[PDB]
Amino acid sequence: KTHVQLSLPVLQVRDVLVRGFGDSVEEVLSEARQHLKDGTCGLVEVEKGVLPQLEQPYVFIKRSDAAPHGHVMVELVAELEGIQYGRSGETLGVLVPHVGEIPVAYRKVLLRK
Repeated sequence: KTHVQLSLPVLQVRDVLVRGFGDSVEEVLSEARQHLKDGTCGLVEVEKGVLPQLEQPYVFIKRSDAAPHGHVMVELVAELEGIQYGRSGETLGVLVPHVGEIPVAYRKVLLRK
């Protein structure tokens, strides 16, 4: 399937134990996609002071369309030293590995895979 219905655990930035997916744009996009498939991906909602607490390169989920079965359609865009790899809509948050952190909420997304 070109799209996959996922429910992403929303984590508080100060709870996150593994603050990024790796060390290159290509690696973080790779790792994010693997963790999304494996159900081991969390979401941090971006506000003032969140991103400096996480590791670059960043992986964002961004709205790709204006929402089947409650699931917002999203795609992945990476960022490193202020350059983005991909072009998409509004940021829903930054993806991080999920290693058992207790979420505050769930974000239903339809991921362009």
